[PDB]
Formats: sequence, C-alpha cells, structure tokens
Amino acid sequence: KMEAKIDELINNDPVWSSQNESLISKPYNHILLKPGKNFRLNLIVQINRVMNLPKDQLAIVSQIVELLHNSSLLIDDIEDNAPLRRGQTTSHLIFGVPSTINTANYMYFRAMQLVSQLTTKEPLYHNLITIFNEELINLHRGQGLDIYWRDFLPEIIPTQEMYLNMVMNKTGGLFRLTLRLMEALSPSLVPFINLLGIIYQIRDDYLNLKDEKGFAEDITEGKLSFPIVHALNFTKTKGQTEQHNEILRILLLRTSDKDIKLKLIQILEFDTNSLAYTKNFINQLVNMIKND
Amino acid sequence: MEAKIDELINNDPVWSSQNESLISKPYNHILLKPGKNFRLNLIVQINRVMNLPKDQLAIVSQIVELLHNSSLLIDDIEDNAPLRRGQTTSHLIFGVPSTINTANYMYFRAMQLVSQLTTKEPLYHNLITIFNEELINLHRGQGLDIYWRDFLPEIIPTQEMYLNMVMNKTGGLFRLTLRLMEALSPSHSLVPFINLLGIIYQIRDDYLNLFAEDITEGKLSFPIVHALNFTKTKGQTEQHNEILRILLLRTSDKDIKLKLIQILEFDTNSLAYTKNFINQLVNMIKND
Ligand SMILES: CC(C)=CCC/C(C)=C/CC/C(C)=C/CC/C(C)=C/COP(=O)(O)OP(=O)(O)O
Ligand SMILES: CC(C)=CCC/C(C)=C/CC/C(C)=C/CC/C(C)=C/COP(=O)(O)OP(=O)(O)O
Repeated sequence: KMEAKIDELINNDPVWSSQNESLISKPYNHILLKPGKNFRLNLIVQINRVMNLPKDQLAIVSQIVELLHNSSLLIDDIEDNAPLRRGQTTSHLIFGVPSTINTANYMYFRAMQLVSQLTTKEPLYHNLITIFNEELINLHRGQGLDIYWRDFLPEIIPTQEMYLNMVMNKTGGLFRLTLRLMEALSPSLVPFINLLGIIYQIRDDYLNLKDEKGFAEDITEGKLSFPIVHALNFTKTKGQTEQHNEILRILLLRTSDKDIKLKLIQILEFDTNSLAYTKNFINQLVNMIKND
Repeated sequence: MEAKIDELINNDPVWSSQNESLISKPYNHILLKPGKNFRLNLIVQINRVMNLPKDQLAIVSQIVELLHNSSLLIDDIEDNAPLRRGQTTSHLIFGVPSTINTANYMYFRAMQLVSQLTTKEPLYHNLITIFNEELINLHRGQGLDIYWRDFLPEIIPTQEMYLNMVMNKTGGLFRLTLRLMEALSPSHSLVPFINLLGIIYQIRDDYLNLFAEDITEGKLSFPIVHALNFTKTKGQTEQHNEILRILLLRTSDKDIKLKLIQILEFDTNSLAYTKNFINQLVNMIKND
C-alpha cells in the first residue's frame, strides 16, 4: 500500500495544483497590483506598426516582457533593500526574501516557456530562444556590475564610460530583447533601442534626485548613478578631496536621513554641477534623435 | 560625445574578462570546496548504458554542475545558512545581492550550454523544452518547501505532500540530468528510478542533518513532518506544540536543539521511522 503510492508518485509527471500555484505566486501577484507606466508595453504597440505581428503573437511577446520586467523589479528591490515599489510595500517585506526570490526566478522560466508559443518553425524557434538567452545573460552581467560597484565601494569608482557599458547590458537588455524578438517574428532598430535605454536609465537616475520609492532612495541605496559617477570623477580630477570623500562617506551610510540626502544632492547641484551636467547629457542624447 | 555614443549603441555590449571574473566571485567561492560529486559520478555510471559521446557527456556534466552549485548558493541565501561544505557561505562574504545575481546568471549560462549539445533543430527543441520544464518543476518544489517553512505554522505538510515536493526540489535535477541523457542517447526509462533516488537522497540528507542547522532554520524535514503528524493523530497536543515552538524559535541554542532531537528520538521515534522508511524505499528498487 505504501509501495503503490510511491509507485504512483514516481511513475507519473510531478503534480501541481492550482492552489499551490496561488501560494507561490503571491510575491508576483502583489507587484502586478500597481501597473507601472507601461512604457515598454506602449513601446511594443508602437513598434508593431512596422513589424506587423499577428495579434496573437504580439500578445505573447507582451506577456513575456511583462513577466520579465516585473520579476526583474522583484529581484532588484531585494538586491537594493527597497521598502517601496510603485507606491506600495515591496513584496519581499510582505512575503519574505526567500519566497520572493524563488517566485521571481520561477517567472523567468515561465517567460521562457512562452517563447515556444511564438512559433514552431525550428529555424526561427532556435533564433528566438537564443535572443532570450543572450539578453538574459546581458541583463545579469550589467546588473552584476552595478551591484558590485555599489556593495564594494570604494574598491571601484566607475568612469562615465564604464557606467555607460553597464547600462548597455542592464537597461539596454530588455529593450533589445523586446525589439529583437519582434524583429525576428516580422513577416534594425536595435541602435535606436539602445540609445532609448540609455536615456531611460540616466533620466531615472536624474529624476530620483531632482524630485513612489521614497525621497531619493538611490542615495539610501548607495548607487553609482549617472550624477554620482560624474561627481566622484569631477571631484577626483579637480583635486576636491574633502568633497570626494564626503560623497563616498554619505553613499556608504545607506542613510534614510532626509537632511543628509539633501546635503549630498546640494553638493551635486553646487559643487560639482552634476545635476546640470546630467540634464544636459540627457538632452544631448535626445538631440541625437531629434537631429537624425 | 555624439561619436562615442554612436559607437556604443551600434556595437554589442562591452563585456570584459575582468568583468566576468568580478561577477563570478560568489560562484567561484562555492566551487573552492568540491563536495561529494555524487551527481557527476552518477552521470558517468549512467552513461555506461546511455553511451553519449564524451563531448556531449561533458556538456551535460557542466550544465548539471552549474545548476547544482548555483542552486546551493540560492538555497543558502533562502535559509540564511552560515556554512556550506565546511566554509562560510558566499552570501555572507560577497553579500546577498551579488550572490543572487551570480547564481541566477549561472542558470542562464547553463541554459546556453544546451544549444552546444546539438545542431539538429528537432533534438535541440526537445532538449530546451526538457531544461525549461525541469527548471519550472525545481522552482515549484523549492517554492513549496520555502512556503511551508516561512509560513509555519499556517500549513503542516503531510507525508504525501512532503514526498511530492521533494520529488521536484531534489528529484528535479536528477530528472533533468536523465531526461537530457535519454534524449541524447544513440541506443524503458530510468526516470521512475531516478525520482525515487531523488526522494531517498533528500530524506537521507534530512536524517543526517540531525549543528542540526535544519532546526535553527525551522525546516519541515522528513523526521519533523513525521513527528508533527504523529503527535496530531495521537492527540498529543503538548508535544505537537512543543515541536512547533522550537521550530518557530529559529534558535541557535544547542541545548534547545538537543531537546528537540530527543523528542524525535524517544517520544515520536521519528529518527527510527525515517531510517526504516529509507530502507523500505531502497528495497523497493533492490527487491525488483
Ligand atoms: C529578467 C531581467 C529583465 C533582468 C534580470 C537582471 C536584473 C534583476 C536586472 C535589473 C534590471 C533593472 C531593474 C533595470 C532598471 C530598468 C528601469 C529604469 C526600470 C524601471 O522602469 P519603469 O518604467 O520606471 O518602471 P514601471 O514599470 O513602474 O513604470
Ligand atoms: C537550478 C536548480 C537545481 C533549482 C532551482 C530552485 C532551487 C534553488 C532549488 C533548491 C534545490 C536544492 C538545493 C536541493 C537540495 C539538493 C541536495 C540534497 C543537496 C545536497 O547534496 P550533496 O550531494 O550533499 O551536496 P555536495 O555537492 O556538497 O556533495
């Protein structure tokens, strides 16, 4: 009797009830509650004017990008110890870091599974899987560097050039993934999508300081954001020792003190002019398209 | 400026050998102590009948070694384990952020190795599908294990629930290995056998754990599951509740740990129940 139950278990595919699906989906369902700006989704609709994928294929590509985007935020908020995401408590503080890590990773592989419902043309299929794998590798390479510079500061002080190659991997990754899949499926805008990704990341960095995640949470997180990279390299270059050191000291506190965060922003505004430099840099990238 | 940007966006992302070493640090750390290599030695034994060519067999081994070691990095973060293979866990040295990312990164470097197994598009499709299905099963198994543990005492798993979970959590990488080998073989499936091997392997691991860190971690191990269900069934409220209180302490007190280990040994006889259950499983194969 014990034997037959073991036999039945080992001789059949692993069983998975919808009740269990609901238990381990909690972390992800929570983040779905507040949709974001849907910038990537709208980007997908627009781009389809030229690519012309059938409604059904397009829905799958959208689902894949939404799964990857949202799960990547679940992981990034654990990796940054972020208290808020889209104005609500982050999933890992509600369900725990362990379940949130496993759920986000599980969703990466469900996104992978959807890639098969895109086609049966073995030539195409292979190319699709390859695009997915390459860009998931690129995403993790960039995320890995961003995380390393932040957690081991001041071991490595990146240069503007180093930051830009990191963003090409980290932020450029899902934008290139989306576009490469759609382009592969069309009955090249990658360079434009790379620039768009760089502008998106630097702008996010800029706005987090200029201005829901909390007041300037990138400082509390110790991030080597575009403005900070400019500030540290500017102070190094000009021999501004006291301030170079104060920028590093503040980043290392991982502080939520609102006055210390503003102190740091004012050093960028008045001592290194890092805010004006970043605002200008963004406009210079945007003009490359406006002047195309 | 415009020129530099132009070259950046028109080229593949820049990634160096040094960058690769920086992000590999947490993985390289756990590979400093080999472990027993049960899975890779298993692969060799099984190839005696699968006869894969040495180069494909090596890629299967690499895929399995990357998944096994990256899964340990993640499992250790998920139960905040202080030690793995006699040394400090990677996340306590490189931090949780870098260790999550590196382990997740290696999951995809393992995926990439699957297209190096074959050029035949029919077979490739099959291999990728096998990899995808079992990574899904592994996460369903690991998510239930984590769920029951972190949500205790909401759900006390039964013996059958534990067995289904373990077949995915631990049996999952054993099945991936064998499915990939059977798919590639140039020569009856061994999946039922490997599923039972995975189950025995985990129950045996739970048994041996009893540092008894599974206690400090609040784990619903095979012996604990037997003890909780045993006490419930017999109306032994006090013992049932005592086992739960100790698990819920997430204690590092050796004295309190010994106390639970004795309840399991002398009051519920879970250690003996466990040992005999393993033997019953081993005979299921032997006596065949
Ligand atoms: C699976 C993926 C995509 C990545 C794996 C590796 C990881 C965790 C990378 C982190 C990638 C990341 C979070 C980059 C930052 C991109 C960015 C600016 C996100 C925020 O985009 P919004 O459009 O502002 O967010 P909403 O959806 O709330 O509007
Ligand atoms: C990518 C994979 C495999 C899974 C994804 C989801 C996760 C993180 C699952 C957890 C899987 C896990 C760690 C199961 C336990 C397996 C086990 C009993 C490991 C210990 O095996 P040993 O053979 O004693 O280890 P050594 O390598 O040190 O010898």
